[PDB]
Amino acid sequence: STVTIEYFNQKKEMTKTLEEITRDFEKENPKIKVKVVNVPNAGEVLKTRVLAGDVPDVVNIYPQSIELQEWAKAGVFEDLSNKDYLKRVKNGYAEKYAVNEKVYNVPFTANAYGIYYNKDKFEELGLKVPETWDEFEQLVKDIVAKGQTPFGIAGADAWTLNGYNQLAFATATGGGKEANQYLRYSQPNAIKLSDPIMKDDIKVMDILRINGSKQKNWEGAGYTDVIGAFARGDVLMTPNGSWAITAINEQKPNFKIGTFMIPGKEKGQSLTVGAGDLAWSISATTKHPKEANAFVEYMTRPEVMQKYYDVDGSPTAIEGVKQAGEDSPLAGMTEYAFTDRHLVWLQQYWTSEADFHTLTMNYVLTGDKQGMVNDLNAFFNPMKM
Ligand SMILES: OC[C@H]1O[C@H](OC[C@H]2O[C@H](O[C@]3(CO)O[C@H](CO)[C@@H](O)[C@@H]3O)[C@H](O)[C@@H](O)[C@@H]2O)[C@H](O)[C@@H](O)[C@H]1O
Ligand SMILES: [Cl-]
Repeated sequence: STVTIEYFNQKKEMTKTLEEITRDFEKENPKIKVKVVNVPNAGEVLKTRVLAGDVPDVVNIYPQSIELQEWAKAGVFEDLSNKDYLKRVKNGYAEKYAVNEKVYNVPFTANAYGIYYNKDKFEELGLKVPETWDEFEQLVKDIVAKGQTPFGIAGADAWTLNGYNQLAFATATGGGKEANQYLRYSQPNAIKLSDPIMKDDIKVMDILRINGSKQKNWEGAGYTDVIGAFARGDVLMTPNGSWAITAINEQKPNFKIGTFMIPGKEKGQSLTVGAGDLAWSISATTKHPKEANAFVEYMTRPEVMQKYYDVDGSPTAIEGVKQAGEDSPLAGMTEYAFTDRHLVWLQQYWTSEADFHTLTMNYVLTGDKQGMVNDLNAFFNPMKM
């Protein structure tokens, strides 16, 4: 009378560690087994299963998503508000994604977005982390003229740049609420190529188009390709999120990594963006409800969470977990974690995000401003009614 449950993982960089933590939990609960299910196109495979009443027992679902918000409200996930382990979460970080004042997702860690950069290279080239858009332009051009490739872009994998272009409007208007007031809660067809906002977005994106700025053959490079380039010193920087660090450390790079926040028009305006990263919610219809809380309770134990945080490094929201000094790789992208400088993903209030990813990458692969401005309105007009 052993009972198997599914945990529906969407965090791929971290599968080998999550499988280990799972074996340690099956070893201490010898009457429980746990399927770790990592599928392709998880976002969608999960959307199918949920409409079809087949929700996996524990699900890794990102807590700012519409899907979560909708499904929470339609009773698909258990109310966790009045669980004990939930007390081990801090920064009122469960309640930052409450739905009708009820918590439905334990957000263990929270991700962030920024540029990764080779510290050793930058040292060798007399170059410094940038603090204005202008300095950042001039950075990229200074690397080109010193014979090296500034950026590794994953031109097949449009999502890697979602956080970038968000941060572009974000720093461009003052923050998240303001960006969405520009893009989303404005009139239909509002977004024009002439808006000063729109002109800054394009200034910030255009940094990724500076002549000589991307690696040979980037247009078909994926995540892992770019991760390999950065790791080898083939490229000096890559815009991406805290989740990549694990994959970057795997390839055993021969230089110390830094990160930085994408900057504003002026000094001190920089931002990062992100939300719960390792974040779990429990089926309201799981056949085995007690086992599912046992898995989740386990993940909150600070000595278990340390095993995970030691491989992944995204900053964590659980009590008792030694965080790293400011000499960490992620030190500069996650400095401001859990402050009013860590915006929640803009797509919180959107109906989807694929078409945003796409139009971002398309601009970097085409350079077409009116086309991108048009594409922005084509994406947001369905939402404004
Ligand atoms: O960056 C856009 C993405 O950021 C947030 O997701 C965190 C998540 O990002 C990556 O995961 C994948 C890899 O493609 O992206 C989609 C989610 O849009 C997932 O189906 C897929 O696993 C990293 O691979 C993960 O390590 C990390 O957890 C945000 O939650 C997403 O909505 C989206 O904005
Ligand atoms: Cl989507």
